Amino acid sequence: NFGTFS
Amino acid sequence: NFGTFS
Amino acid sequence: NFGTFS
Amino acid sequence: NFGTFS
Amino acid sequence: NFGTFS
Amino acid sequence: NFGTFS
Amino acid sequence: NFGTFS
Amino acid sequence: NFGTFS
Amino acid sequence: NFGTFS
Amino acid sequence: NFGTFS
Repeated sequence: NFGTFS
Repeated sequence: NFGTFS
Repeated sequence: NFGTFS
Repeated sequence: NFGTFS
Repeated sequence: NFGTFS
Repeated sequence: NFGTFS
Repeated sequence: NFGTFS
Repeated sequence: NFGTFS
Repeated sequence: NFGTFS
Repeated sequence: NFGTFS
């Protein structure tokens, strides 16, 4: 995927 | 993926 | 803010 | 705000 | 803010 | 991936 | 801020 | 990957 | 800030 | 990888 921002 | 920002 | 992931 | 994921 | 991941 | 900012 | 990863 | 900023 | 990884 | 900034 592209990714995750948390 | 691209990655993760936390 | 917290910020920005791009 | 919290922010922006793009 | 916290910052920016690009 | 590209990586991780924490 | 905390900073920037690019 | 590129790496990790913590 | 903390700083910058590029 | 490129590496790690902590």
